[PDB]
Amino acid sequence: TSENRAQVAARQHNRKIVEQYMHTRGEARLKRHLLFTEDGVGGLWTTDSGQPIAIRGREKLGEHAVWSLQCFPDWVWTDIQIFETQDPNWFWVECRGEGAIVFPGYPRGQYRNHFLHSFRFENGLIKEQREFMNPCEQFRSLGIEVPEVRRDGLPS
Amino acid sequence: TSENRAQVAARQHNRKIVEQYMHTRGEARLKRHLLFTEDGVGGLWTTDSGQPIAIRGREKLGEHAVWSLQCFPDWVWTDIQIFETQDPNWFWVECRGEGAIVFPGYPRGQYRNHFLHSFRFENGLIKEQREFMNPCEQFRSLGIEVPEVRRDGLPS
Ligand SMILES: O=C(c1cccc(O)c1)c1c(-c2ccc(O)cc2)sc2cc(O)ccc12
Ligand SMILES: O=C(c1cccc(O)c1)c1c(-c2ccc(O)cc2)sc2cc(O)ccc12
Repeated sequence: TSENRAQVAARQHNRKIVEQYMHTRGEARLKRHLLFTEDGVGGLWTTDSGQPIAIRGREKLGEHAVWSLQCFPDWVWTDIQIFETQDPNWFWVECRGEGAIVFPGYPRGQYRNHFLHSFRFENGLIKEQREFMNPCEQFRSLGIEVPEVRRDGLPS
Repeated sequence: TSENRAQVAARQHNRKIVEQYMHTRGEARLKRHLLFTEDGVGGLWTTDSGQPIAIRGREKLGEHAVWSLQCFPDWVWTDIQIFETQDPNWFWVECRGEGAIVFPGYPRGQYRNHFLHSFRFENGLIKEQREFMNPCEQFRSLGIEVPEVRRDGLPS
C-alpha cells in the first residue's frame, strides 16, 4: 500500500540519522544538533534527582554541545545496536559509552557505562532523543560514594 | 518468502508472550517462569554495584518469584509500550512500575520507577529478560540517602 511505502521509506532514512548520531565524535559533535528538528529535545533521563535533564530546542542543543565537548572531551559510543520498531519514527539503541569526565569541581576521571537511547523522528529529523543509564557508574567516575543496598537478608 | 513468513509468525507469537509477561500480577507471578526456556535468564541489570543480578534457569526463576511475591507483594507494571524490532525474537518495553517494597531490614516503603525491559526469545519462549531502571529511585523508596552531583558549575 501507499502507507506501507511511506512507512518503509521513513524508517530507512531515520535509521541512517540514528547511525550518524551514534558515530558523531570529536569536533563533529558541535554540529550534531543539525540532526534535530528546530523544536527537538535531547538529554539525560536518568539522574540522581529523578528528573530528566532535557535540552529543549535545536539552538540550545548546539549550545550544550560546546559544554559537553569540554566536559566529555573524547566521548565515544561503542557496541552500538540499533533497533527499528513497528513505528517507523521510533528507534531504540543499546550501546556502551566511554571517555574522560571533566566535570566542574570534581577530579578528572574516566567514565564508562551502558546506555539505552530512544530516538523519535518527525519529518526526517530527531524530535526527541533520550538517554538512560545507571547513575551509580557516573558517581563512581566522579569519586562520589555509592550507597550499598544491604543484601544480608536476600536469597543468594 | 518462506523466511519472511517464519519471521512474521515468530514476532506475532512473541509479542503475545511479552504482553502476558507485562500483565502478570498477583499470584499468577508464581507461574511467570513458565514463559521462559528451561535455561532462560531474567533479572535486574542496573544495581548499586554495577553488576547485573541475573537469575539463571527456569527453575531458579520460579523460586525467585516466591521471594519477589513477599518483598514486592502488589507490584504492577503500568504505561506499557511494547516495541517489536527487526529481529522477530527481540522486543523492548518501556513502562513504569509501582508497588510496596518490603525489603529485608528496611522500613516498608512505596516504590515507583520508570523501566525499560529487553526480551529475547528462542523457540516461542523467553531466553533472556533484562530490566533497566535508575537505582536512585529504589534507594529513595528504601530511605537510603542518594548523593547529589553538585551542579553549581554547570550551565543552567
Ligand atoms: O552528565 C550530565 C548531563 C546531563 C544532560 C546532558 C549532558 O550532556 C550531561 C549531568 C548533569 C548536567 C546538568 C546540566 C548540564 O548543563 C550539564 C550536565 S547533572 C547530572 C546529575 C547526575 O546524577 C548525573 C548526570 C548529570
Ligand atoms: O531489587 C532487587 C532485585 C534484583 C533482582 C531481581 C529482583 O526481583 C529484585 C535488588 C537485589 C536483590 C538481589 C538478590 C535477590 O535475591 C533479591 C533482590 S540487590 C539490589 C541492589 C540495588 O541497588 C537495587 C536493587 C536490588
